[PDB]
Amino acid sequence: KRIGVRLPGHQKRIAYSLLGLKDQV
Repeated sequence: KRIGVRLPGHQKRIAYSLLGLKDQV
């Protein structure tokens, strides 16, 4: 399990928090 660099971080929570309200307003 030494491969986790391809996981979500803080930049994803933003792209999902914006498109989630900007699309589901």
